[PDB]
Amino acid sequence: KDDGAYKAEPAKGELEFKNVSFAYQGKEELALNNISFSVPAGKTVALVGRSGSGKSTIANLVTRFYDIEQGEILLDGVNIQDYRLSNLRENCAVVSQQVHLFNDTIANNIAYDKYSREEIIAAAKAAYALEFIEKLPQGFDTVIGENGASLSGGQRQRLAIARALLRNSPVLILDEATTESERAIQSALEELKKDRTVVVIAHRLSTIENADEILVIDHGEIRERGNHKTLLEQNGAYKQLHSMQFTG
Amino acid sequence: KDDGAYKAEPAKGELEFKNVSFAYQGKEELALNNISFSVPAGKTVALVGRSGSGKSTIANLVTRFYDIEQGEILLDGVNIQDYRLSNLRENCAVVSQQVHLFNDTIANNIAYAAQDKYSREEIIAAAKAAYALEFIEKLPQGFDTVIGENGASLSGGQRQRLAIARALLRNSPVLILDEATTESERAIQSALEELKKDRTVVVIAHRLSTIENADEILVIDHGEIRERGNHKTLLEQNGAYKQLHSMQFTG
Ligand SMILES: [Cl-]
Repeated sequence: KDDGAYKAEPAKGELEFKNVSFAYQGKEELALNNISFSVPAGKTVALVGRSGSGKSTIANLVTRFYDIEQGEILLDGVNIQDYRLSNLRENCAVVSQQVHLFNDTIANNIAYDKYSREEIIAAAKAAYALEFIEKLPQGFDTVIGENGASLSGGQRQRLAIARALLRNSPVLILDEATTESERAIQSALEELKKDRTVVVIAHRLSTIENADEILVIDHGEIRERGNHKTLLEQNGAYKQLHSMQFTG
Repeated sequence: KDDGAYKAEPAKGELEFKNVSFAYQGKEELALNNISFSVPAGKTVALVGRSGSGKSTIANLVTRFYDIEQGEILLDGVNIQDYRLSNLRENCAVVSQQVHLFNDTIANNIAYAAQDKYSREEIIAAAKAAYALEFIEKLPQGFDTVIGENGASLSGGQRQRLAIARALLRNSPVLILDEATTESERAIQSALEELKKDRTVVVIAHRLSTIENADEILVIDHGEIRERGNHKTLLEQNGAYKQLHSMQFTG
């Protein structure tokens, strides 16, 4: 599995899927069928589509959660399978509700290459988490409880963003859920998304409407491609999903 | 990190903490202070206590989420650090507040579990024992149903039972169960009673049914074990357990 010996320190962040097909183990039918798209370094691409579309499979493949046998996924023009897995994962950070927190200090949860307290604070500030952390009796040295359940969900999402900002990965995979601090998160995500390549499993209207490109995934294929304005003009699948607020 | 060359295939499941102390990196204060307890193979031990107690740190240490430098944690009398990490993790399964699910079939999500491959028949047996068979078989594609949104297509009760099925399939001799402080709550309680049979169980506990049926309860308070017993012996003491129990383990 971890056969690759090549590394990018850091990668510029250019992504490309070229003729990618994928089927789950034990299934003949394809989950993804001849997927091709390119994301220039520093751009944001929102994957939208109904549940079951395969949009999440596309995102999962970027970090080799599973490998393909047909087509290629390239990072800076090199097949992702050719990179040392640890380096691929260092270059491509994931943010999802599945962010693992654990009993330890807030600082250590953010730091989970060593970073200084200064660097950790800067990451929390950019993530709109500094204000709630510093008001706490012990600040960054506060020990979280119940492996993260002591914090609110909005607080947990911002720690996940801080953790991502600290690593400063050139590629970000953001999985949006279909919040009391929602405004703060949107600003935090706008900071996280700046100067890096972002692939979003998207549900927020603000994320989608501001993406450089939107790919509408439908039964394992790309049905429509454009941005919010060009896709609305088409009066097709994007426009309909948008009307229903990406709740499909 | 993964310096150990020893393996148990499988371990019997005897656990022991002997004089264990632990502090988070960069902290002077101890998170756990001179923790000592034994769990004979096949017994269930419930760790109870208020948020911040360190009960979850105890559970996290069993699978080497972090390592100690004072005292020892032993599996079948061998320090956990001496086992190949992959084998320690094969012997000690975790049912976490949040189990990692992903776009793929229900069967592949259940099988994600162990090192060796399992048959469809073995996967079905695991789902049955976990009270997940009925909801999976009523579905249009049954076990071949592809979950969506990396698990969000399923209900939370359904996701917990898949985590239990996943644990039953690997049949690990040690189970670490983290209870959250449900529409299919009854089904889960029976599923957990199946999962807890014939294996060593360490529970970060909140359910009254789990706690009242544990072989031993350890009340953790500010990084120390304050009380030890079972539901009946601890109630007799009219102390910390009784008070926590009176508030339904919501602390
Ligand atoms: Cl420092």
